[PDB]
Amino acid sequence: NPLFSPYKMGKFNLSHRVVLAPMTRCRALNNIPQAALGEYYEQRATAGGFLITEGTMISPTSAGFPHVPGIFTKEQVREWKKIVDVVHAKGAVIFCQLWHVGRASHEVYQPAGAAPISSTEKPISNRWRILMPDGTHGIYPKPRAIGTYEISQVVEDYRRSALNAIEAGFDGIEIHGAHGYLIDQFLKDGINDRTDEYGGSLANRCKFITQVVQAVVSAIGADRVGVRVSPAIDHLDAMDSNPLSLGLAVVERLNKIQLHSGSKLAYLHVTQPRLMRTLRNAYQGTFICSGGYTRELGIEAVAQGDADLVSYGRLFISNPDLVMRIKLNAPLNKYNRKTFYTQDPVVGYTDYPFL
Ligand SMILES: Cc1cc2nc3c(=O)[nH]c(=O)nc-3n(C[C@H](O)[C@H](O)[C@H](O)COP(=O)(O)O)c2cc1C
Repeated sequence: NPLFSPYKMGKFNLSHRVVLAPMTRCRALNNIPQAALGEYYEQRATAGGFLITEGTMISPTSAGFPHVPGIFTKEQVREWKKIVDVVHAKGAVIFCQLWHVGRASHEVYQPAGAAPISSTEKPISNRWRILMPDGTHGIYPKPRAIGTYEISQVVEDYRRSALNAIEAGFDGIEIHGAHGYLIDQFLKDGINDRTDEYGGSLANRCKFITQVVQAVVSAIGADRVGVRVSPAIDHLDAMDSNPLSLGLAVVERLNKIQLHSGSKLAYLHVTQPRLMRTLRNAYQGTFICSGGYTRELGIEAVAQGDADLVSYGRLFISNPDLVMRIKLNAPLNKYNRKTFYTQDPVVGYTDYPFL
């Protein structure tokens, strides 16, 4: 089974290619990692296995979901250290995903009830609705379009959060550049309506992700940095007129960052809703594919050279031992969407059984 051949993800020797995809679960009450997160990640950790955390706030203005963790305060660092230690005790490698939602927020999630930030002043349309802390769905508000000083300060929030992740003991970080969140609001020509140096051309639209990646690479080293993008996912009104050219432009910038720093990123992670293989073939380094994989599709992805690692989201929610079940070809257990984003520390979180 090619999912069980070892793979060297730069400094990390992985024993198998089954990755835990980043998944927001909303159990980090008041944005503080809780003991329940330790139990959840410990259950899914395996010796030589790679795990990516739920998206994690980089600043007080970065959230658009309830009870998501941050890594911008020292209290959050101290609590994440306890989770990282239990995962490392199982021999697993873990990266923290750094997540800023940009315009995909609401006054209830912002300090002082202020408008969320973005590349643009346009709101997500009412085709989409935001999950509220009480479980209802609300209306995305108009964001405020930030200037270039504020862009540079958001870049600094990613830099400081990456340093905090290393302080908590994470092996590295993943930049969340996918799914219509802040970085994608700069990348996608369906959103970015700027006329300054961060808008118009494809090159200008790629400036923000390039600067985020360069800052975290400078702070923690490229081998501790993964980057996640989704050029073909149009969630939250985040379409591009040419998804493949946008993906190849991002890949080119990643390749240039690596050549200039003299070091390779941990990986490029692309999640989908031929494009995938084209981006993989253009990127000088490790490729993680994601979206709709099953045991057989992940085996095929690695066997046919389409990816080096395969990340699983929903199946890992309900199969804590997904790695072993894939190894044994044991039947997988269903997941319950109703408890994806609830707050209970156990129900639908750590109470899915093992084999
Ligand atoms: C409940 C849930 C939460 C998610 N949260 C995140 C997240 O925090 N960051 C992210 O990049 N993707 C997130 N995703 C997308 C997943 O990482 C993954 O790409 C997606 O579920 C498609 O893969 P799958 O078919 O293996 O589930 C989330 C998906 C789900 C279902």
